[PDB]
Amino acid sequence: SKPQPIAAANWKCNGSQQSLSELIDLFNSTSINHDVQCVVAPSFVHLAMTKERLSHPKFVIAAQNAGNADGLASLKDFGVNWIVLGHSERRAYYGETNEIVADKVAAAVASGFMVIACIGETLQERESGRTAVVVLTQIAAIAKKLKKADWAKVVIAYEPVWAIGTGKVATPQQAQETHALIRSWVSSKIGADVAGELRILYGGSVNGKNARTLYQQRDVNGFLVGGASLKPEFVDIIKATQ
Amino acid sequence: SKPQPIAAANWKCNGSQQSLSELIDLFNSTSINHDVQCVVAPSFVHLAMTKERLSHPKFVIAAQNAGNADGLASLKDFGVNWIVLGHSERRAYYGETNEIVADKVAAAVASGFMVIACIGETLQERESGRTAVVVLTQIAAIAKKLKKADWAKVVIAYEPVWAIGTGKVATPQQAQETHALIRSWVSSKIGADVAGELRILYGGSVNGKNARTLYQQRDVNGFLVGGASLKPEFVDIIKATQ
Repeated sequence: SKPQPIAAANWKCNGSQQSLSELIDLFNSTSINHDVQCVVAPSFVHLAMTKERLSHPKFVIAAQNAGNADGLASLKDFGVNWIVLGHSERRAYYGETNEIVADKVAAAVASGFMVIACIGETLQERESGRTAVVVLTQIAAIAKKLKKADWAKVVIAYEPVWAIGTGKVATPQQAQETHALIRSWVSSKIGADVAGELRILYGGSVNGKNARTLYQQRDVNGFLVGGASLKPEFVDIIKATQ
Repeated sequence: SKPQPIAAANWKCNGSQQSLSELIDLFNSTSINHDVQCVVAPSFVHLAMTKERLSHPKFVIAAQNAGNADGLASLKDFGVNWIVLGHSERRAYYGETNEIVADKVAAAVASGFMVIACIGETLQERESGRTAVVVLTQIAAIAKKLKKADWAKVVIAYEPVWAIGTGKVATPQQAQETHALIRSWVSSKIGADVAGELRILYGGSVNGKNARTLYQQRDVNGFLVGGASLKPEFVDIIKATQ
């Protein structure tokens, strides 16, 4: 039995609102049957436009990387209930510590948010066989700052850095493994009820072609999609969560 | 008479040790005629590697988005003396306020760093005529937190968001128009001495072919290069700063 899957979109383009607007209408006209929570995280400056225009009942809006208490509070007052934290990338590029993202997860949860925490290893780490370590260490740090009930507001996205906008995607087995690994750790550290209920999304070069197969994996509960979420094929990715 | 130009390189590719290593060898062996300060901002994860292989006397290492008192101290002990603050992108994508980037610039400068502060408007702001008000508001906010002597540690990069990784470079006159506003503002509010010494760099889809004509503009002092800094043409960009 799987928990509700999630199909999350990461928006970034910097040359219109024309395309976003048309995608939003495409999403607003799409028919979705199965139980799935879709999420669209546009740029901060497109948040207002997106909120008003996006009307599909199975889509919600998420903010990204609100590095501040006042940032969290104003987003929540504005009607935003989701936030995505791009830790894998920020750890690799700027040296953001696991403790700092753990603190931000705890802060976001306490502020009323549903938090999608992006954890993952570098190419060099995956190279030397450290996916296991690196990934569980980030999850361990997060657990240290979360109460058991906090996990109902948390979603884990396994987004390995080497998969992010490179065209390289983890295989349905190579993702199931690190996912199964996360769930078992959570099970034995926090509880079986929390571990089973926990959505563990896969992110990194996902597209309409691979979505179907990755989702068939027992411990994959949806996707975090960047480049492919700016295209009509996202509709396919959603459909693939059944 | 233009102050010393800067050619700044921002690295972010993942599967890169060999590729980066090749570039460094390439840079190390390059002969650079004129007076130019070259800067390389690798991802945190390749800091030590770059610091061990780069040796050209006209090159320094920079950290990107160092956001922590504890993290500057680390950087400072590791021998890194330059930092680049990607504010234009964080403002657009995450809502980062002008006040927060001003606090960071002041923090970095108080700690002995040279700071490249990246300011710029969004596509929407550019299409609606708001570039001037938006850019000038960003520089004024940063100024408020600086003493006159601190400007020696400051470098401004005009980095319009709609030009970052989109291929849409600003025209020579577009960049000169905004650089001129910036410099006019500083000369009037701070001093003509400070304004004439200030390096105002342009960033956004800079490459080997468009660099030359950009640097010919009176108030352009150099470049911030993303995707073209990973390629051999970065050499061309450097040569164009004369």
